[PDB]
Amino acid sequence: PFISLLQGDQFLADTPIPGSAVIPNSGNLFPKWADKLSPTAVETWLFDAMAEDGSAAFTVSFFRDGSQAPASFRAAINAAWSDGTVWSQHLVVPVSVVTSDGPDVGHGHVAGVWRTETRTTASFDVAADLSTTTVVFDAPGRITGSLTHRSLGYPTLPQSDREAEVAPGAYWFRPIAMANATVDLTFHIDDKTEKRMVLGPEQGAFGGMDRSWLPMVWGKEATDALFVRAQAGPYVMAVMRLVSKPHKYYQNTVNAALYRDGKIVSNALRSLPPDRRDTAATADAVRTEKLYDGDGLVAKYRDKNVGYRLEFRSAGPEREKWSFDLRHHQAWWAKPTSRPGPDGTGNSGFVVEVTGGLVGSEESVHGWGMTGEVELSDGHH
Repeated sequence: PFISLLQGDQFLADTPIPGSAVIPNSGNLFPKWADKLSPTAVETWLFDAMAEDGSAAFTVSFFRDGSQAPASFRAAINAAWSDGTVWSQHLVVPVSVVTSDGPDVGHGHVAGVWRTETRTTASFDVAADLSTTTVVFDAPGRITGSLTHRSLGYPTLPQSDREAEVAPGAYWFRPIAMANATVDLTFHIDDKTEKRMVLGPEQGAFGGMDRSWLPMVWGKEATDALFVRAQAGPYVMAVMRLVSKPHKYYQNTVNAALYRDGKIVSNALRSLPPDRRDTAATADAVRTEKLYDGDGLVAKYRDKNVGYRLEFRSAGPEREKWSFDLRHHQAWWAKPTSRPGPDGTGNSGFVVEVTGGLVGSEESVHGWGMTGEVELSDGHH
């Protein structure tokens, strides 16, 4: 059984060593820095869930971040309730181990455990099938309980290095694009008060599993990082969009997908200038545009946006375009990503209300989703 075990005080490499290669048609769930972690790399395993009506939302990211050494191993957790409660905490642990069962390192049952050797355990499990996941928390006085996914089998796996990229040589994609989700969690509201979050298997709760690794930290490559997961009528959409630093001229990159009743209708690996709204389509693409007009909570940091517009394009024969407005409905989290002031930037999570549909039609669907809206400084020239 393949094992990547990082612990103690010597897990970090001395130089930024390379990570192992993209495996085509695989979840790529085994760590790319298996034995020694590069000091500028970060690996991410993301699992999330939300109510189909936006009444609850949950996300956890399991991190191995070399640049945060010694505190490199983190389970970052955010939760939101319809009544206004929000809950955000990092579980920082000294041990992160990931195993993969089977002869094929790109196609085996995977288990991750972020843990102590107070007491903290946070773990995930993914079927070799990618058919199911289980996430379990055991952190007394903070969070306990589980999340599970049952995959709906949407097409999603990258067939090449290019399809796995979210930017050149940086990777973010979705080994499970869409899943029936359950949660059964208990949170300690430290304001000993407990709060429950329960989403059962027949309530239409949904979520996905996202996988990322970057040889270089985002703080030095991006000025903008947008995450989206949303569902509206037949449509399911998921986005990770990057806008680079000025030294690369605000390169616009994305790894995104739009589905209609489970069929992928835009394999969007091209991110368009936000002020275009034309009909050109030499490839599937998505346009992400900050919205400032109309309904929605106003974000607090660099950009005072009330939401985002997502316009998907298909290069298929019918040349369809879909447009959705994702408007800030509930402020989930909000954290500075720089010192305050005129150049100040932030990291904001929202539950969003979703409207829109097929352009040129009478379609007007309605739904719910989440966004993670990250801003980073423009840097020194």
